[PDB]
Amino acid sequence: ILPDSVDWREKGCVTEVKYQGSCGACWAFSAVGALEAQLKLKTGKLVSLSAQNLVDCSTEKYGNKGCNGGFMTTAFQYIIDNKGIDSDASYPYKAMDQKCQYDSKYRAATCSKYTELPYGREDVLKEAVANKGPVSVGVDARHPSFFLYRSGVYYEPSCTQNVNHGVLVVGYGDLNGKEYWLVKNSWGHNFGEEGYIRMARNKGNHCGIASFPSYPEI
Ligand SMILES: *[C@H](N)C1(NC(=O)[C@H](CC2(C)CCCC2)N/C(C)=N/S(=O)(=O)c2ccccc2)CCS(=O)(=O)CC1
Repeated sequence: ILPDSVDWREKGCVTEVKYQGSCGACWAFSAVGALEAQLKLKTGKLVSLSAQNLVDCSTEKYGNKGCNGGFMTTAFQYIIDNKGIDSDASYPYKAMDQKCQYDSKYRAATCSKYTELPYGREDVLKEAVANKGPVSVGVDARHPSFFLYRSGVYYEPSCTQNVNHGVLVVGYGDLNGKEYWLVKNSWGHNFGEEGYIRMARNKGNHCGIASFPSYPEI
């Protein structure tokens, strides 16, 4: 049995909403967001981790292209391989590609492994969000309705399972029956519901939200 609703923000495991700007670092923000929750669960400290660190260092060897896109899974592997990731405070976000400047003296977190959930299974995603923590996912955000979203449960008839935008599921619930996934975006606090968007849940893997989910562990 799983809870009917979950919101990790209530558990102090979600940091402030970030603004990626003109740099396509959605994947980096999604990855750090997922790890930030695990760091809190392990150490009791809520610390924003360096998305810039991923943009600058989890590059070609990880199939990533910095401000031109990347993967949350390979970002997690970089953190594992690198034996650490710096704090956002020590390695701030500049919304541009930079030479890798990682330094272990600024290490704020580590990662031991990551898990990729089975394709399109919203029930498995629900269990992971309830029992493991926030989960990194990809969604189809190639529709004007996504950019124009303001509030309520988002549903786009033209959505597909071809995802292109990396975000973070930090909970789930229902708005007057309409089930949804609580998503933390990285487009600033002025987007949607102050940085978040509630997306249709149990509506046939709407916008591919359950297509490629993954979460790290410490
Ligand atoms: C993010 N700001 C940006 N998208 C990505 O970086 C994108 C995120 C995904 C779709 C990767 C897997 C989950 C989230 N990364 C990549 C590499 N996408 S892809 O088109 O090569 C892809 C691979 C596998 C499955 C689906 C798609 C927004 C869109 S962008 O401006 O084109 C690049 C940055």
